Amino acid sequence: ANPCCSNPCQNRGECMSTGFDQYKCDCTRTGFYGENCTTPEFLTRIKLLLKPTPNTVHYILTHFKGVWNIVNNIPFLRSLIMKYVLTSRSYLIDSPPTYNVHYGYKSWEAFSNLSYYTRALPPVADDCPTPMGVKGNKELPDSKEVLEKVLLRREFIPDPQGSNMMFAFFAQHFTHQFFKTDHKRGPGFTRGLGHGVDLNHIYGETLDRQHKLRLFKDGKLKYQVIGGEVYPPTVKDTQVEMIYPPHIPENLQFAVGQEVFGLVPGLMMYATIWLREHNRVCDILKQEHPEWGDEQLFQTSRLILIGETIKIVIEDYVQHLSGYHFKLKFDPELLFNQQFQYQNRIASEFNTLYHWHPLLPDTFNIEDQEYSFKQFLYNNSILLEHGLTQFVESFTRQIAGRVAGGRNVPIAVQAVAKASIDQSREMKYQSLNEYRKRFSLKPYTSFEELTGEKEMAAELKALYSDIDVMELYPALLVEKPRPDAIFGETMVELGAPFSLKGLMGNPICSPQYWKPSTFGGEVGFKIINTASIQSLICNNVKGCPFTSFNVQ
Amino acid sequence: ANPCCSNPCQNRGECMSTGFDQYKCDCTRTGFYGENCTTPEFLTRIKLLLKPTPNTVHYILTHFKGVWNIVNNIPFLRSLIMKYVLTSRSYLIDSPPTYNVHYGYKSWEAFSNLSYYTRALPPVADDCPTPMGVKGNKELPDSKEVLEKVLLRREFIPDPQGSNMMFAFFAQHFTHQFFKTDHKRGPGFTRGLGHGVDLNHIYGETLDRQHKLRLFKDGKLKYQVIGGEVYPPTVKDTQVEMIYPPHIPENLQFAVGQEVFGLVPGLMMYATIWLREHNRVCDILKQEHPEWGDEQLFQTSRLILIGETIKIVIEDYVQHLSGYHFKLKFDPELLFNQQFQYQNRIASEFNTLYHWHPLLPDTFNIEDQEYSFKQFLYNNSILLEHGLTQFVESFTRQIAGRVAGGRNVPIAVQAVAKASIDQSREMKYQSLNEYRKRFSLKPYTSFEELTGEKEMAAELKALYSDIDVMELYPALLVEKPRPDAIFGETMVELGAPFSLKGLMGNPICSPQYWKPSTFGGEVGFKIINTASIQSLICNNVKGCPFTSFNVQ
Ligand code: COH
Ligand code: COH
Ligand SMILES: *[C@@H]1O[C@H](CO)[C@@H](O[C@@H]2O[C@H](CO)[C@@H](O)[C@H](O)[C@H]2NC(C)=O)[C@H](O)[C@H]1NC(C)=O
Ligand SMILES: *[C@@H]1O[C@H](CO)[C@@H](O[C@@H]2O[C@H](CO)[C@@H](O)[C@H](O)[C@H]2NC(C)=O)[C@H](O)[C@H]1NC(C)=O
Ligand SMILES: CCCCC/C=C\[C@H](C)/C=C\C/C=C\C/C=C\CCCC(=O)O
Ligand SMILES: CCCCC/C=C\[C@H](C)/C=C\C/C=C\C/C=C\CCCC(=O)O
Ligand SMILES: CCCCCCCCO[C@@H]1O[C@H](CO)[C@@H](O)[C@H](O)[C@H]1O
Ligand SMILES: *[C@@H]1O[C@H](CO)[C@@H](O)[C@H](O)[C@H]1NC(C)=O
Ligand SMILES: *[C@@H]1O[C@H](CO)[C@@H](O)[C@H](O)[C@H]1NC(C)=O
Ligand SMILES: *[C@@H]1O[C@H](CO)[C@@H](O)[C@H](O)[C@H]1NC(C)=O
Ligand SMILES: *[C@@H]1O[C@H](CO)[C@@H](O)[C@H](O)[C@H]1NC(C)=O
Repeated sequence: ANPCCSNPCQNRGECMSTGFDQYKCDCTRTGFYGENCTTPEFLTRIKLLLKPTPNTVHYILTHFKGVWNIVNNIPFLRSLIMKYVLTSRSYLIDSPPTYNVHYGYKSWEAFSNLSYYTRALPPVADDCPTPMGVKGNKELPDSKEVLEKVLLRREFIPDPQGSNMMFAFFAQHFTHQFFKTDHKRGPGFTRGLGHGVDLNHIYGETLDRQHKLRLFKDGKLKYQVIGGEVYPPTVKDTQVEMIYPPHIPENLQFAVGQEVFGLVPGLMMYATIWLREHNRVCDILKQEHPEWGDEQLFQTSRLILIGETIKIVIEDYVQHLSGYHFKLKFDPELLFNQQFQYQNRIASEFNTLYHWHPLLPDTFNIEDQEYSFKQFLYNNSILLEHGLTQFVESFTRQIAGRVAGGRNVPIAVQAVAKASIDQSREMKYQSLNEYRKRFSLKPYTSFEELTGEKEMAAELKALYSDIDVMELYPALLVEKPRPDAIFGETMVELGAPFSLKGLMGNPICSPQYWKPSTFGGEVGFKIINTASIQSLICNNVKGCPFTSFNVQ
Repeated sequence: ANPCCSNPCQNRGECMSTGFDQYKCDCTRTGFYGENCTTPEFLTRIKLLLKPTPNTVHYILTHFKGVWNIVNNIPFLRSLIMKYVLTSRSYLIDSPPTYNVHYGYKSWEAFSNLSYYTRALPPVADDCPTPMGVKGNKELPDSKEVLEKVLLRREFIPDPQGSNMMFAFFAQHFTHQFFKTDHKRGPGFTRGLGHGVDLNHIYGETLDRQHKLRLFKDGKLKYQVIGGEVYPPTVKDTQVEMIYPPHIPENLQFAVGQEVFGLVPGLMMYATIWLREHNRVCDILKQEHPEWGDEQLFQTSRLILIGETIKIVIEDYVQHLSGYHFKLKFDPELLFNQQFQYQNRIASEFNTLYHWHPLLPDTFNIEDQEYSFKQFLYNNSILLEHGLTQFVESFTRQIAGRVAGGRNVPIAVQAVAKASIDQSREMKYQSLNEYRKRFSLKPYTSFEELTGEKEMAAELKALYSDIDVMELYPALLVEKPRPDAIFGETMVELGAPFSLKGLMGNPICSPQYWKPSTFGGEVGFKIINTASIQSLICNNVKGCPFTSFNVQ
């Protein structure tokens, strides 16, 4: 019945019903006017004609390597370009946040209730005739059918950008601090009330959990020593609740900030590294400040590790994923004379697009062994048997799977892929092409334009009939990749703005935080400003093994 | 022992210990350098030479009435000046917030824990030799002596700006949505987790309380009709928890958003008016949108009432308090091309300065009756006896007390004034002159300069010895007022930046919220942009009695 069901308002105009059979578009500050906000103002037509497409820009950033290495060696210029990268992404995210799974109009409940993931696009109204609004059939195609025909892996498809398992598990570990779906409430709800990079996955979401994980001496976290090596403490020692199957022995129930990180030894590898890093920064700070107590050493270390994480995520992780020859830079000062909101609300669509399970290999290869999924899950004895050094060496060599390009979801996690489809529908997501328009991308005009091939496209066409009815999540995994890239256009163009806010939106990047005294002085500040994935491993893993996010 | 105990860093430099008996000042972006950040950069010397004092600017704003009358009638000019008013206040508030009662250094706990009031100045460290740091005696003077000698009212001193009881109860009602101290935790903690103007004092702080207050028809709040007049519902009917003495009959236990508003009929008067306003706006919205459900009608009305509140607070309330001839303007668009953070954290010092109890008369005069405090408190039968119209007419006629200038705290609330003092100390507030420097005011050099007189000054000198040991709260109430004004310099220069962030920092003032469709279209938008204390009364009180925040 809802007259806004067909999504009539274009260019981020807002639709409002004005009766049972009429609507009105609010074109305020869109740059467009007219009934559906499709008539561009004069300056808008200029800006449209000038603005290059994301595929054009991507080409430039990934070619002319000779030029980029000149640019990278000129501080002033590199800073200027990075400033552009930061601000060109800015306009896409609503901050303060707006919609969520229950609210397709702005409300105080949607703004104030932090238990919701927010929504970049409002949900399709309950009384719309079709799942996408008015287009398509009364029901979407069978999710198991979509999954089997175009998502499940046949042969393992390796990532051509060379992403390795250090990368894959870093992605899983890093993102699971702000993707923490509260399944008791439903898929549109989160337990990550900090809505960003607060490192609750190391320190715990609550004060009570944090205090159970702390040593309360020298700012440090509790730990145990097994075979001369530092690991996290146990559940028995801390009374911290963790998720473990009943057959796991008490001595192998490791306690960390995030309750699910006992799921896979890969997560536990990173939890151990970051635990070691915290206590390392504690030693440095105590050295610098013998007059400091446990509480301040702890708090200042946590601020520094938040810094290191953002540093590493931008200059190593995102740097690898982007494929750019331009060297990204973590530098909060670049936004100080710009308009920017130092806040963030985690979007449901950010969670959804980040289900990068094709990354996972068919086996996990550590030293000379090849563990199946079944052997790998919930088995930290693997970590104890081989050690961190061997883990890093092995995972740095093992190639991860390609995410875009279709048919590369391992069958071991087919239930997760199927739920991504089912839960996206349950949360009433708009169509793929609605999300492309929301992020300034041209809508795809056929399934072949979407995939770049003919077989999966034909299968998708038999299932969905209309390209305007194609769904966001499956589309992301079948999209035509950029040339020799891990991702297609949609993943990058949706992911970048969400990411930007999560990283630069952190309070430590704001002017009142970004100064040496926040971090215990110039020594603490320098730990943030020199962090890299390589120094993280080198300082905290015996033998200082070489590491990287790509295979060699 | 802490080397930062003497507050050595000037001009908002941050102090950090570097050993047991050494410190370092972080002068980053202060405009100053050198050991205590007192050596001004070149651009700083210039801005210093140009920037006029607050007493000078205030003179200009409260004189040249003829000139202001020209300016007020030139839309472009009036807008431009309000823009400066808004932005000249910005640089004073930390946003994202920094300190709180437990953290004198920046930390994730202080940033993230919303149960704290934030702090404009860090607390004095526990191990400082004196309450103010290093100056003064081992203990501050007896709070009872300070209270009795310079705060307690002898004769009622009327406010020369003509503030009335409509103003006083509006102040109490409005501020008590974000000053809501959690006494179970301590004075530095709040129950107002929204930290601003969310109208939880009407709608309830929690969802469960909100649902108990709602009718779930037509977006409306529950109400009762007594003698043909609309009042809040009862505790018996709603199961909403309220604070009442045991002797209060069930028919008189009104249930409203804020649990303490049964305290005085003055608060209940405003609770009734806003209840009436919410349901009135529901009627208007239902007319515009017959297709809307209860939930959207409720949520949109709440957003509109948030809008009206901020409008009335700026253009009537702050307009009256300021004494300015320039006509202030509520217009979010004025900040859209400015750097500004749409967020707020309620400061402890803001709470402290807003204890405006000298406002209160010795008796409350309604029609021909005169109620004592004992007769007035927790007595809603007074509201029923006289009705809202008579309340408005009476409170519009009765003069309120002057707040600065000393000796005008009503004795009936002396226990509250003594607690303001004792709790400021318990929260380890820094000295008056420290807070003055923090807000770019010149420190006082004697008690006579503070008071502008000789008697109270001599009393204060015998108590405190050193002006640098004078405390913030008592100073506010004994301070020399502006000429025929209600407040002294310190009250205004501290209150304005806090107030600014609370009002303009609201999400509905952000670009993505500030458009007609947020408020149900142009009709809802207009309700916000035409609101006034007079229209609030006229739309909701029988007879449309004249009202004002000043006596006529
Ligand atoms: C960063 C990419 C990434 C990787 C490498 C990854 C690696 C793996 C992995 C191999 C070690 C296995 C067996 C799984 C299995 C799961 N993943 Co991921 N996942 C990943 C991205 C996600 C995201 C994003 C979610 C949603 C998390 C949420 O909402 O809480 C996720 C959720 C899941 C869930 C459901 C969450 C729940 O119900 O609590 C299962 C099961 N998984 N994942
Ligand atoms: C203009 C401001 C204003 C007015 C008119 C006002 C009018 C009155 C009034 C007149 C009938 C009476 C009997 C009181 C009595 C009190 N006020 Co005020 N108060 C006011 C500003 C405040 C502020 C600010 C606080 C602190 C509130 C908090 O933190 O909860 C306050 C707190 C109190 C408290 C302590 C609350 C507690 O301990 O939980 C009492 C008692 N009172 N107040
Ligand atoms: C945020 O929103 C959720 C969803 O409405 C609230 O959860 C509901 O809470 C009520 C009681 O307040 C329960 O009866 C419902 O069963 C809950 N629903 C779900 C889906 O969990 C939640 O309480 C809100 N949080 C806050 C702080 O207001
Ligand atoms: C915000 O800070 C307060 C003060 O530290 C926390 O309250 C304490 O919580 C501990 C552990 O839960 C209790 O044992 C104490 O009794 C509490 N103290 C006080 C003074 O209330 C509060 O839990 C924090 N909030 C969050 C979300 O972490
Ligand atoms: C300041 C630099 C950050 C801004 C990034 C903006 C643009 C970058 C360059 C370009 C491409 C990003 C690649 C993938 C998007 C998905 C997920 C991102 C993962 C990252 C995450 O999880 O946050
Ligand atoms: C956009 C306009 C708002 C900015 C105000 C900034 C400056 C105004 C003009 C000048 C003087 C304000 C007067 C008193 C300060 C105390 C309390 C204020 C009570 C108000 C409150 O409680 O918030
Ligand atoms: C792990 C694969 C499970 C497939 C079971 C369902 C069959 C539908 O998948 C079919 O299989 C082939 C895949 O190579 C493709 O050629 C067909 O296009 C596809 O329709
Ligand atoms: C856009 O406007 C045209 C006429 O201005 C109208 O026919 C059309 O239906 C509108 N769009 C949608 C999706 O309804
Ligand atoms: C757990 O890992 C060990 C290697 O340390 C392996 O021998 C064992 O089979 C694994 N357990 C399961 C149930 O797969
Ligand atoms: C300020 O610096 C001066 C020297 O510039 C020094 O003598 C003094 O001790 C410092 N201030 C304080 C409060 O110590
Ligand atoms: C309450 O107010 C009424 C006036 O309506 C008055 O008669 C009564 O005495 C008051 N009660 C108390 C306890 O003061």
